[PDB]
Amino acid sequence: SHMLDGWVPWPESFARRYRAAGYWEGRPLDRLLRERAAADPDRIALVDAAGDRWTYAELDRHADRQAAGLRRLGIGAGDRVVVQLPNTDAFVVLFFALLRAGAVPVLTLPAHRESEIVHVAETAGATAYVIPDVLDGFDHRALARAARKAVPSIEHVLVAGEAAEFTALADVDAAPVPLAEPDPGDVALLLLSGGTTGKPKLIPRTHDDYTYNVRASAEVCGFDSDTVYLVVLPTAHNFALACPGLLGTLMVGGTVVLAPTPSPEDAFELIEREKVTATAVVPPVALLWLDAVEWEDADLSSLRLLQVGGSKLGAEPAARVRPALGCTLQQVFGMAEGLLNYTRLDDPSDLVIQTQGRPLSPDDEIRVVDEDGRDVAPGETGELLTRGPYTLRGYYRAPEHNARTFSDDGFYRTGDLVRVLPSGHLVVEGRAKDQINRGGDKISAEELENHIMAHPGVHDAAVVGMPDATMGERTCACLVPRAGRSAPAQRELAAFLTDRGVAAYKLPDRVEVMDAFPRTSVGKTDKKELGRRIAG
Ligand SMILES: Nc1ncnc2c1ncn2[C@@H]1O[C@H](COP(=O)(O)O)[C@@H](O)[C@H]1O
Ligand SMILES: O=C(O)c1ccccc1O
Repeated sequence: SHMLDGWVPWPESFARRYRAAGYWEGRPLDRLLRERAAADPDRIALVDAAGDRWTYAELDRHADRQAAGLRRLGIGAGDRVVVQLPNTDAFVVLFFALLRAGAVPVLTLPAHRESEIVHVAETAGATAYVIPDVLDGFDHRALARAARKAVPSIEHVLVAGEAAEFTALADVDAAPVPLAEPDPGDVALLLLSGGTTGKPKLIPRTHDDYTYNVRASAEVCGFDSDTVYLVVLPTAHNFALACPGLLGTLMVGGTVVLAPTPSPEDAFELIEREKVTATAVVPPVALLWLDAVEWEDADLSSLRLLQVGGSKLGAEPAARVRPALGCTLQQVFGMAEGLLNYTRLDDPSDLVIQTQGRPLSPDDEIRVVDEDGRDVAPGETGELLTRGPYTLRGYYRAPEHNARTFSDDGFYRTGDLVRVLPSGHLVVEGRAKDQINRGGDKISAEELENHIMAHPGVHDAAVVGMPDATMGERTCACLVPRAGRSAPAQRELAAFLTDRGVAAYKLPDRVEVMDAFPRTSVGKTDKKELGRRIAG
């Protein structure tokens, strides 16, 4: 019996093995804060960008008070709550408050707009939505009004800021009350993945598997009480939340420092001010920092570990991390779906430079298969399939996609092309899935194509990635105009998509108009050949 329907538990035989091996320790996710605050109440747990500071005991207490306030609003056992918050202390307190109230956080990113927010709120049956007031020039309260009109289940809107007609998140506060613990085998939170289909996909992560994700990651990355971790990616990004991220920092009793942006202006100042020892970035930010040290005078000497993931960091900039930034590079090839690959901190520099790591868990199982589904010869390139103690067995409430995406024996088809080396380290070679990786941001081609085809000048759309030296990939929208109509150019299409509620990282970089798309002999649109026609 599980508190949530719509997800796919592990087979009992696997669950027994993972419990027996010590992976699944049977503790709710919120206990990592409860346990740390009991052992080290007066250690500094959290610093925000302004320099305000909270101890473990203060964070634990505030989470209890906000959990009690949430229950007063009717937000509790099993309710899904969409969270869209910046890198501020509000998110950290609310994350644990929701867990302790029994609610299931549905984590979205500040960039997400009406299309993504409405879909995930509709899918999850969310009863509440948590937003800032204004962030990076955008009034999320307007977006909350749109989401409520489209999703009747949303009863409460909690605002980190000026609440307007809604509820101020700060007022969600009450005297702590005894709350029952959740079953550790139940879903603790839902993550978002760009995915490959027409709608974003939600990833259920259980208390046991996410705690293991956090704990094992902290071990591999040498996180402990003298770690000062800078949250540069969004707090809701799996990489910065749990790999080991802020949760791993709190679990071991280090200090979490929240960066408001990844710019050197903000990040370098915080690294010097707070003596940051570890952080995690995507390659475009790594390149920016590697450049910026040549004209910034910040003292970054405290930095010991720079994790780089989300897309493949090239060997040439990888080699520059130690000379330029004075720290150890760790390549991380991970996914919200589960499987994490890490270079080890004392790997030879050759493997840190040239590979994307090896799996976190001894019981991470990996297969590399050809087009016919057969295992490749050792060292050959094929598609990575994986199964393990923190990799999902299905997306949330997506049975049709699950039937296509997981093999019969439960292997998740990642859509990544990889080689496995004799040491077990992986090299990322490309992608099989129809999803563009734009500076770390994942763009489902099918979803974007459906949005674009809603434009009155478009009959058909095919979204193709184009290589980019610093972004990895950019997005080209190939358009067949509607009969007797002119297709839009890039700027009009961008405006149409933004008004439609499409996140800004999905706006096509380039538009190419054409009377027809190349097709295979099936005949699906041949995006291999579209890439060539784009290039001439
Ligand atoms: N170090 C890395 N190198 C290459 N690709 C990566 C890396 N880290 C993450 N990814 C990509 O990000 C995907 C996971 O993100 P998502 O599908 O949004 O959960 C992987 O399947 C890869 O395509
Ligand atoms: O989703 C990702 O891109 C990712 C990258 C590195 C580590 C964990 C992750 O979820």
